[PDB]
Amino acid sequence: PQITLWKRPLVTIKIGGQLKEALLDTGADDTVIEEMSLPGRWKPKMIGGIGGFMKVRQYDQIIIEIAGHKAIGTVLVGPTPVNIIGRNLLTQIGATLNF
Amino acid sequence: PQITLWKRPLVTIKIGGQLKEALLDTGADDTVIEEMSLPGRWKPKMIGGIGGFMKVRQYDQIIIEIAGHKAIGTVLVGPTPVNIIGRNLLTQIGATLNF
Ligand SMILES: COc1ccc(S(=O)(=O)N(CC(C)C)C[C@@H](O)[C@H](Cc2ccccc2)NC(=O)O[C@H]2CO[C@H]3O[C@@H]4OCC[C@@H]4[C@H]32)cc1
Ligand SMILES: [Cl-]
Ligand SMILES: [Cl-]
Ligand SMILES: [Cl-]
Ligand SMILES: [Cl-]
Ligand SMILES: [Cl-]
Ligand code: NA
Repeated sequence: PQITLWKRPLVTIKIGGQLKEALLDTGADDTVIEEMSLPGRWKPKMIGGIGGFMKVRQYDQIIIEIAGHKAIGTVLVGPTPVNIIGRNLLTQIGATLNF
Repeated sequence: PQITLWKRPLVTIKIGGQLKEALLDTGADDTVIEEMSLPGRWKPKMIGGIGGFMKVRQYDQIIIEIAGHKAIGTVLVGPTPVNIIGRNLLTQIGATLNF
């Protein structure tokens, strides 16, 4: 698809068997999802943002569908105000910016 | 152009007679620029994201040149860790997300 930006670029994702809404966010290096349970071990990460920093849980090699496209990669979990699909997974679904 | 997302999608902008580097950011409703003077009236605003909120000055009807493409809109000025071109101006240069 070709997604214009008059509204927020929200899509459905599927992660841990669950459907969620998320933003497709070219200004995000990484993918950040609201508190949820994921399998396996996690590693610490601090991320930056507008407002300051946030600690998250880093889970690697997580299966995630984004707008019907399959990705497998790193998901940061924490108390984010919005679920964000960052460049680590936007590249896996073949997304580009065009003008 | 077509801009891939392997790296941050940074472009040169011209604002207030100054050249700056800025991130093309589909996850940002608003354009947010590091502290600078702009002409005309402003009003305070609070904007929110990964780490809470940041206070900014809202300037309306500001012309910008984004990678060669002129647009006009609202610009928020404050201590942003990164200069960000948000959807309010991305729409005006015809930017879309494609996959
Ligand atoms: C109303 O209008 C607004 C309101 C909010 C924002 S925002 O900057 O808070 N943001 C909203 C989004 C969280 C829903 C836009 C994002 O694209 C920011 C834009 C952003 C970039 C850098 C710093 C501050 C903000 N990215 C961001 O927070 O990314 C996080 C996740 O990945 C990491 O990559 C980034 O680069 C490393 C740190 C951040 C980390 C912008 C305009
Ligand atoms: Cl980015
Ligand atoms: Cl990844
Ligand atoms: Cl957005
Ligand atoms: Cl505007
Ligand atoms: Cl359009
Ligand atoms: Na003005």
